[PDB]
Amino acid sequence: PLESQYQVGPLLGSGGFGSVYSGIRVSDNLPVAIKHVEKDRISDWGELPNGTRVPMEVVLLKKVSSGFSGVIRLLDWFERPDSFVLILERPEPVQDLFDFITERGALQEELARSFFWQVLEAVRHCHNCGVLHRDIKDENILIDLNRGELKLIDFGSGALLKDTVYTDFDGTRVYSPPEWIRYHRYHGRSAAVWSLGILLYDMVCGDIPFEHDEEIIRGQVFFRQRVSSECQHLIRWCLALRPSDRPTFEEIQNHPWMQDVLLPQETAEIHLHS
Ligand SMILES: N[C@H]1CC[C@H](Nc2cncc(-c3cccc(/C=C/C(=O)O)c3)n2)CC1
Repeated sequence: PLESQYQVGPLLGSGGFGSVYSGIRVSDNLPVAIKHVEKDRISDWGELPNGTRVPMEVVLLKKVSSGFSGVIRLLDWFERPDSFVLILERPEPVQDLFDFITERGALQEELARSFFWQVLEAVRHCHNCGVLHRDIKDENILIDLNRGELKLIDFGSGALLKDTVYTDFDGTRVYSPPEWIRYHRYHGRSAAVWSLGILLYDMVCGDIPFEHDEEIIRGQVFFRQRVSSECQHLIRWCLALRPSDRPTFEEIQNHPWMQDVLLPQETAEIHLHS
């Protein structure tokens, strides 16, 4: 019934993907996020295992649903005449990573390492469940501030993971790889790695490396902030122009810059004041 189940709070954020509100489950006072998505704006429609038409985003969220805290959990969903309403997990207190970096600037490498590791674990969880996120970026990462735990959100641009070529894309252009800009052709995992390179640069420098198509295509990385040689190496590897020159996930997590990660709780205690 929705109205009798949730008390709607203030708008957390909005866009083409939808409008996300703070909410509370009236049942047990659980903090939730209530995301509204217009039907007219859904491009990718999905198949439920029982044969009901839902947005692909619902398909993908159910597929990644788990006790694993690295990916946002879908709690319920509703269909309305003109929209879908998604009830999502909400950590409290929380801060979106984009806002975190906007406030604090370039992150210390120990913190970036902890954050980047957790994103890698979350993205590996998605792929292992057959889900390609397609919009990995700071804005789509929430920080559980008490626990030091990160959560991937916004599966509205995602697709089922396949090993064949993707010829469609509606994620964030400044995180999209050169093969998409030039050819309108990418493969899931190597494009994901590219976006991860953009993200890591963003963490350690406080902003993204490329603004224009010409820059993405050239792939020349300039460091505006002091960044260790190992981190620079990892970033430049992720941002290899040829998709096949990019590291696998295993290679990223075995990289020397990635050793001795802090646990999330240690991360909270040292860097999040907790
Ligand atoms: N692309 C979106 C735009 C709204 C942004 N705003 C915020 C800010 N603070 C918290 C949240 C939030 C809290 C709980 C769940 C979610 C999930 C959103 C989603 O899956 O789309 C999002 N969302 C998040 C990224």
